[PDB]
Amino acid sequence: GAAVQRPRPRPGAERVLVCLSYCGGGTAPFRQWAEDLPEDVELALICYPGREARFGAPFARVWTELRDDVVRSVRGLTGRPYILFGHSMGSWMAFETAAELERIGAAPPEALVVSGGVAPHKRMPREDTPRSDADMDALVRWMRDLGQVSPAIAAEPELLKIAVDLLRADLAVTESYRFVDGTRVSVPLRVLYGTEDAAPFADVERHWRPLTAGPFQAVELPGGHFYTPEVWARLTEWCTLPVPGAA
Ligand SMILES: [Cl-]
Repeated sequence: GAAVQRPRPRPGAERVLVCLSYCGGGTAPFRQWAEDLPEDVELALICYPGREARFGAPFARVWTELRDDVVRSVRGLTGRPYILFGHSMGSWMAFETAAELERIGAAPPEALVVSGGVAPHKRMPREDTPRSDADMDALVRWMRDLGQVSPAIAAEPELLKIAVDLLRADLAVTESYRFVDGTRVSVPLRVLYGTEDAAPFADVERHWRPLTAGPFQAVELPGGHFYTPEVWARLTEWCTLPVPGAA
């Protein structure tokens, strides 16, 4: 598998927190989490192909291709206890990565933490997520309104064109995903979702619940798709907290 990024390696750690990014996203929004983590947890950031250190690799073109790239990277980590976290599309990717690790016989995560995403079988107004081949302005508007591009980047076409090409690649991958009815994990599952995001929290909580046979907890957090700056900065506290009922 491709190399996992570890901004603060911890050979002493007992467990690994593996983080998966959103559509058009890299490892950047998670790197600050390396400052806050208990020493028994190592931060491992998955970089999807085509961005950041992997800027020179071809984009994945379909969902299972991206999933299997993630699985090949995560599988070597699974000899130690690990937690799978993902945000927005990365929440669906974390769920499918957990399900595939289970299917292939790898050890399961200690917990799966899904953030900022509706349940995958309940895939949202069509106009509120633009198509991979929609007009560029529609893609930039969506990024801006979700907080995924800064004002400084949107102010400069030359930088924006890049961010947009990356988003188009990931939107095409996400459009090819279809949830398979009956897919379920057995691990503890924590759902994080923000009061001011697109879906009502009550629906996010209700529809993720059947996707695990294990312990379940849902936490309504302040703010929108990235919560509030203070909550985002502290989000690993929700990744390392045991799910009530887990071992
Ligand atoms: Cl996304």
